[PDB]
Amino acid sequence: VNLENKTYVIMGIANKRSIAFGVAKVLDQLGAKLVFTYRKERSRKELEKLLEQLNQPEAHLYQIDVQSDEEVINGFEQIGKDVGNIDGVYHSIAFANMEDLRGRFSETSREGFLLAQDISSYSLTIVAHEAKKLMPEGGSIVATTYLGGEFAVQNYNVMGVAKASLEANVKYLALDLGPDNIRVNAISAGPIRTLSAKGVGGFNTILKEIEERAPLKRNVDQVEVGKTAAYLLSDLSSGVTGENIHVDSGFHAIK
Amino acid sequence: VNLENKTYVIMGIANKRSIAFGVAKVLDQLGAKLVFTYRKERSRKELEKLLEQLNQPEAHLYQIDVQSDEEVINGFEQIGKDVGNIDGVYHSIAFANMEDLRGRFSETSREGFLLAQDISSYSLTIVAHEAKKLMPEGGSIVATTYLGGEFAVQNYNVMGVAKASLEANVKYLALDLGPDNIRVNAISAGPIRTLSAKGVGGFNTILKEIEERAPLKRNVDQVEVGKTAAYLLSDLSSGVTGENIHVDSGFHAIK
Amino acid sequence: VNLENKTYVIMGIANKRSIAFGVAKVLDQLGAKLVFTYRKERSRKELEKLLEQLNQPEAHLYQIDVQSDEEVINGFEQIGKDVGNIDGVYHSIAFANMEDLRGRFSETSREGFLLAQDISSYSLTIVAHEAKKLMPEGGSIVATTYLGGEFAVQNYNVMGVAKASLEANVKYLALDLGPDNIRVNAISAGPIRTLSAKGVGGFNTILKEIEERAPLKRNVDQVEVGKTAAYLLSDLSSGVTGENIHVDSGFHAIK
Amino acid sequence: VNLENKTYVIMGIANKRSIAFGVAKVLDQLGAKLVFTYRKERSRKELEKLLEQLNQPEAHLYQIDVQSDEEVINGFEQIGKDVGNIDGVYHSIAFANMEDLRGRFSETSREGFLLAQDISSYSLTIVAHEAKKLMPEGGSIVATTYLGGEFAVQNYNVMGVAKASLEANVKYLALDLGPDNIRVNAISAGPIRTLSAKGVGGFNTILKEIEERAPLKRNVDQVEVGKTAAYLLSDLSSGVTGENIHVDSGFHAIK
Ligand SMILES: NC(=O)c1ccc[n+]([C@@H]2O[C@H](COP(=O)([O-])OP(=O)(O)OC[C@H]3O[C@@H](n4cnc5c(N)ncnc54)[C@H](OP(=O)(O)O)[C@@H]3O)[C@@H](O)[C@H]2O)c1
Ligand SMILES: NC(=O)c1ccc[n+]([C@@H]2O[C@H](COP(=O)([O-])OP(=O)(O)OC[C@H]3O[C@@H](n4cnc5c(N)ncnc54)[C@H](OP(=O)(O)O)[C@@H]3O)[C@@H](O)[C@H]2O)c1
Ligand SMILES: NC(=O)c1ccc[n+]([C@@H]2O[C@H](COP(=O)([O-])OP(=O)(O)OC[C@H]3O[C@@H](n4cnc5c(N)ncnc54)[C@H](OP(=O)(O)O)[C@@H]3O)[C@@H](O)[C@H]2O)c1
Ligand SMILES: NC(=O)c1ccc[n+]([C@@H]2O[C@H](COP(=O)([O-])OP(=O)(O)OC[C@H]3O[C@@H](n4cnc5c(N)ncnc54)[C@H](OP(=O)(O)O)[C@@H]3O)[C@@H](O)[C@H]2O)c1
Ligand SMILES: Cc1ccc(Oc2ccccc2)c(O)c1
Ligand SMILES: Cc1ccc(Oc2ccccc2)c(O)c1
Ligand SMILES: Cc1ccc(Oc2ccccc2)c(O)c1
Ligand SMILES: Cc1ccc(Oc2ccccc2)c(O)c1
Ligand SMILES: N[C@@H](CCC(=O)O)C(=O)O
Ligand SMILES: N[C@@H](CCC(=O)O)C(=O)O
Ligand SMILES: N[C@@H](CCC(=O)O)C(=O)O
Ligand SMILES: N[C@@H](CCC(=O)O)C(=O)O
Repeated sequence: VNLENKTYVIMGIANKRSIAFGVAKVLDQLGAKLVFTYRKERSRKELEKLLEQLNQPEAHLYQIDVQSDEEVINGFEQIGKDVGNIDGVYHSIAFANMEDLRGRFSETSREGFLLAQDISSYSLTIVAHEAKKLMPEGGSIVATTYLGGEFAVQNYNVMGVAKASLEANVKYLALDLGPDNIRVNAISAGPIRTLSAKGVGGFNTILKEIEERAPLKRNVDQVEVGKTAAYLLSDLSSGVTGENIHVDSGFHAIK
Repeated sequence: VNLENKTYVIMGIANKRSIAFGVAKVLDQLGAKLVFTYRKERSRKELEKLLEQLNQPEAHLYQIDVQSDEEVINGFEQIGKDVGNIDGVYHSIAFANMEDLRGRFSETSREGFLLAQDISSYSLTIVAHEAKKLMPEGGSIVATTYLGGEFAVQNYNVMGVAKASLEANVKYLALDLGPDNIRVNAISAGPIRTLSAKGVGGFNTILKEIEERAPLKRNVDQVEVGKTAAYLLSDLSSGVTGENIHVDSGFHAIK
Repeated sequence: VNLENKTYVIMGIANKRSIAFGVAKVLDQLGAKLVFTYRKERSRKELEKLLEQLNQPEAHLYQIDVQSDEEVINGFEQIGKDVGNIDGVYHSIAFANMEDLRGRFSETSREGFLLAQDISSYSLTIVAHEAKKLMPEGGSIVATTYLGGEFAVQNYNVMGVAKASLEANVKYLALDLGPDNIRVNAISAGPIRTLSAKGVGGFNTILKEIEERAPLKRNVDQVEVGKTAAYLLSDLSSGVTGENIHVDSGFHAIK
Repeated sequence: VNLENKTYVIMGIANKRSIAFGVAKVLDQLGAKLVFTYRKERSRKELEKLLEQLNQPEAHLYQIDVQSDEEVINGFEQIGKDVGNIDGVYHSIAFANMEDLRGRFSETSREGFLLAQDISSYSLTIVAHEAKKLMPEGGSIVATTYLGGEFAVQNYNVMGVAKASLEANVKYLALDLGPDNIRVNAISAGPIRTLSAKGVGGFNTILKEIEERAPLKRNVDQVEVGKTAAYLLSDLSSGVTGENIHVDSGFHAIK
C-alpha cells in the first residue's frame, strides 16, 4: 500500500479518539493526501490541532452536515475545485438521540428512528452520488459499521437498525456503482472508546466481553481499523466490493 | 394448529391478490377471529367484498395509516375495546415511490428513502408497541420481507434497504419483547403477483428466474405464505423468535 | 396440523430424553403412522418401552447403523415393503468421540474428524437417496443441527464442522431433490439435556447462558422441536426448502 | 504492506494458473521468503520452472500430501530446520472425484464424500497444528474457499459440502489458535480458469454469469486473490480473524 498521489476524503473526525482519526493517521503514513469533513466548529478548531500530528502539508477542511443535500453537494463540489479528482471516501458518520440507545427498543420514537436512518445510512447514498462525480476513473468508498447491524445487541437499539440499513446501503451501492469501477465496502469495527461510544448504553460491559470471549482475547483500536481501511481504499482490494470486513478480534465468528 | 378462540389483527389487505389475504384465508379456515386494518377507502371496500368469502361472522375493520402515530395508537386501542385481547399481528405493509424502484439506487432522494423506512420498517416497531398492550399473556407478531433485504437485487433499490431495516427491527423487537412472551418473526416471501409488485421493475424476470432456478422450480403463492404464518402465529412455533423463514421454493439457499 | 394417513420414519431415538422422541410424541398426537430406526440394541429396548405411551397400533422398528450403506439400503427397502410409501424422514443422528470433542480443536485427529462427518453429515445424503424411492409423489426430510455449525462455539469442536457440513448438505439436497418435490430442511435446536449432551464440554454453562441472554429467556425442550418438525414434515411448510429453522428461544439472533 | 524478513509457506501450486501462484507472485514482489509444498512430481517440476519468474534467491520445495499425517508432520518439521520460524501459511488445496462435480448430489458415494472432506477441509486442521509449532510469536493462516460453501450451486455438489466444512474449520481454528496470536481466515475466490476448474461442471457458464451480473461486471484473477492474501498474511489485517473475504467482483452480495 504505497498511497502517494492518492487523495482521500475522510468524514467524521470529532477528536483524537474518533475511528476516522485512526484511519487518517494510517493513510497519512502511507503518503496519501487527505481532505477532511466536519459537522460543527467544535470539530474545526480541533481538527486543526489534530492535523499538526499528520505530515499533511496543508489543511483541506470542509464543513458538511450530511442532513443537508446542499451541504453535501456544494461540499464535494468545492473539494473537486480545490483538490481535483479523489480516489475514495472514508465514511465514519452516525447519530442517534441518547434516549433511544438504552432501555426498550419498542419505545423508540418515529422522529428518533428516522434521524438515525437519515444520518447513519442515507448519508452514504448521497455522499457516494456526489463523490462519484470526482472519481471518473473509478475509486473506493468505505463505511464504518458495527456487529449490532447483524444481530440484536442489548442497548444498541435504533443504531442497530440504522446499521442494518447501512450494510444493505453498501450492497445496493456496490451493485449500482460497480460498472463505474467504484467499490463500496464496510468495516465492522469492534468496540473502541470514542466520543459517540459514551452514548451507547452498557459500553464497558461490551469491552470486557470482547477481552474474555473473542478469539484474539483483546480489543482492537483505531489504527487497526485504519490499516484495514488502507487495504479497502487501495488497489490491494481491487476484486472486493459489497463486502463487510470485521475488524473485531474474531468476535463476529463466535457464539 | 387449531386456532378457535384466537384473534389476529391482519394489516395490509388491498385486494384478492394481497399476501395478507392469503394469510386471512388460512387463519379463517382454522377457526380464528380476525380483525383487519387498511389505509385507503378502496381497500375497505375490497375487504367488505372479500369477507363474504370468509367464515368471519362479523366484519371488524379499522383504518390505520401507519404514517400516523395517532392512527396506530387509537386504532389498536379501539381494537382492544371492540374484541378484547389479541393473539398476534400479521404485518404486511410496505411502500416506496415508483421513481425509487428502478434505474439507479445511487440517485435515491432523501425523502424517498425516509418514506420507505417509515412505512416499511418503523411501522412494525410502533405497531408492536401498541399491540403489546393487547397481549398481556404473550403473543406472536409476523412481518413480511423479501430476499432483497439480504442481498442487492436489481431494481428493488430503496425497498431493499427498507427490508434490511425491517429484518433488524424484527431481531431487536424479538430481544426486547421476548421477556413478555411475545415472539417476533419474519416471512421472506418469494415473488407473487400483487398490486405492489407492479411497481417493481423487472418483476416478470424475477418470477421466471424462480421457475428456472429455485429448488422447487415453481413460484409460490399467497396461501403458502399464509400456511407458514399460521405456524408462526400459533403455538406450533413456541420456541421460535427473531427468525426469518423463507417461503420461496428454496431460492434463498442457492446461487 | 392433521397427519392421518401419513407415514414418517424417525431416526435416532436412544431414550425418553432424545430429541427424536419429542418429534415422535408430536407426530403421534397428530395421527401419523411412525416407523423407528435405531443403532444399539439398547435403543430398540427403550423404543419398545416408549411405544406404550404412543398411539401407534404397531411397532415398526429397524436396526440401521448409518455407517453401513447396506444397512441403510436394506432398511429402507424393507420399510417400503412393510408400510409402503412414506411422507418423510426425521433425521436425528450425530456422533463424535469424547477424545476428539474434549480438547483443542487444532488437535482433532483425522479419524475423529472423518467419523463425525460420516455419521453426522454424510448419513443424511444416503438416507435421502434411499428414502426418495419411497416418496414417488414427494415428501419431506428434516435434519437436526446446532448453532455451532454456523459459529465457533466453545468445546463443540469437531461437531461444529460436521454441522456446518450437515447444513450445506441440506441445501445441496434441497436443490437436487426439489424437482422430485421432496423438501429438505434443518432444525437448529437450542441446547437440551440428552445422553449426547454429556459429550459437549461445558453443557451446563450453555444451558444457563440461554436463560440469561436468549430473547425468550428460557431453554427449549424436545416437544418444541417436535412441533417445528410437524410443521416442516407437513403440507404447512409446502413452499419451504433448504431452510434452517432455529428453535432456540431466539438465541441465534443476538450477540 | 512490506514483507521483507517474513517467511510464508504456500501449499498447492500445480502450474502457472494456480491460485497459489498468484499468491506467490504477490508475496514475492513484496519481499517475502517463500517455501512451497506440492503433491505430484509434475507439480514440483512446474514449481522449479515458475521459480525463475520470482526473486526467490533459493528454491525451498517440499512434497507434502495432506492425506498423510506423517508427511505434514515431517514436512513442516523439515521446513522449520531449513528456514526457521515462519510468519504464516497460504492453503490452496482441494480435491474431489470428477463424477462428484456434476449431475446429482444425492448419489454421492461415502468414499467420495469423505475423500473431499479429508483433503479439502481436514487438511487445514493438521496443517494449522503443525505450522503453529513454527509460529512461537504469532502468525497468519489463509485458506481458499468458494461461494458454493455458503449456498447450493449447480454441479459443485460434494465440494460445496467440503467448503462449508472448510469455512467452519477456519472459525474453529481462529477460536482455538487466537490466544497464540495466530489468525485464521479464508478467501472466497470467484471463478478462475485453473486445472481444478476443469472438474467443475458448467464452469464456463459460471464465468459468464459473473461478467453479466456481479457488481464489477468482470471476472477476478489469481493476482487479485494474491493481493488480498498479502493483506491477510500481513500485519495490515492484525485485527481480522475467522473472516471470509470474498474476492469475487461483489457476486456474493447480489441475488
Ligand atoms: N467507537 C466504536 O466502538 C464503534 C464501533 C463500531 C462502529 N462505530 C462507527 O464508527 C463511526 C464513528 O464513530 P466513532 O466511534 O468514531 O465516534 P465519533 O468520534 O463520535 O464520530 C462520530 C462522527 O460522526 C459525525 N456526525 C454525526 N452527525 C453528523 C452529521 N449530521 N453530519 C456530519 N457528521 C456527523 C460526528 O461529528 P460531530 O461531533 O461534529 O457532530 C463525529 O465526527 C460511526 O459510524 C459509528 O457507528 C464505532
Ligand atoms: N408480492 C411480492 O413478491 C412480495 C414479496 C415479498 C414481500 N412482499 C411484501 O408483502 C407485503 C404486502 O405486499 P403485497 O405484495 O401483498 O402488496 P399489496 O397487496 O399491494 O399490499 C400492500 C399493502 O400495504 C399497505 N400500505 C401501504 N402503505 C400503508 C400505510 N401508509 N398505512 C397502512 N397501510 C399501508 C397497502 O394498503 P392500501 O392499499 O390501503 O394503501 C396494502 O394493503 C409488503 O410488505 C411487501 O413488501 C411482497
Ligand atoms: N441435545 C441437544 O442440546 C442438541 C442440540 C442441537 C442439536 N442436537 C442434535 O440432535 C440430534 C439428536 O441427538 P440428541 O441430543 O437427541 O441425543 P441422543 O438422544 O443421544 O440421540 C443421538 C442418536 O444418534 C444415534 N446414532 C449415533 N450414531 C449412529 C449411527 N452410526 N447409526 C445410527 N444411529 C446413530 C444414536 O443411536 P444409538 O443410541 O442407538 O447409538 C442416538 O439415537 C443429533 O443430531 C444432535 O447433534 C442436539
Ligand atoms: N479456480 C476457481 O474458480 C476457484 C474458486 C474458489 C476456490 N478455489 C480453490 O482454490 C484452491 C486452489 O485450486 P486452484 O483452482 O488453484 O486449482 P489447482 O491449480 O489445480 O490447485 C489445486 C491444488 O491442490 C493440490 N492438492 C490436491 N490434493 C492434494 C493432496 N492430497 N496433497 C497435497 N496437495 C493436494 C494440487 O496439487 P497436485 O496437483 O500436486 O496434486 C493442486 O496444487 C482450491 O482449494 C480450490 O478449491 C478455486
Ligand atoms: C459499539 C459502538 C460504539 C459506538 C458507536 O457509534 C455510535 C453509537 C451511538 C450513536 C452514534 C454512533 C457504534 O456505532 C458502536
Ligand atoms: C418481489 C416483491 C414484490 C412486491 C413487493 O412489495 C412491494 C414492493 C415495493 C414497494 C412496496 C411493496 C416486494 O416487497 C417484493
Ligand atoms: C448443544 C448440543 C448438545 C448435544 C448435541 O448432540 C451431539 C453432540 C456431540 C456428539 C453427538 C451428538 C449437539 O449436537 C449439540
Ligand atoms: C468455482 C471453482 C472452481 C474450481 C475449484 O477448485 C476445485 C474444484 C473441485 C475440486 C478441487 C478443486 C473450486 O473450488 C471452485
Ligand atoms: N416491465 C416493467 C415493470 C414490470 C411489472 O411489474 O409488470 C419494467 O421493467 O419497468
Ligand atoms: N399466540 C398464542 C401462542 C403463541 C406463542 O407461543 O406465544 C397465545 O396467545 O397463547
Ligand atoms: N463439566 C464437564 C462435562 C460437561 C457437561 O456435560 O456438563 C466438562 O466441562 O468437562
Ligand atoms: N459444461 C460441460 C463441460 C465441463 C466443464 O465445463 O468443465 C459439462 O457439463 O461438464
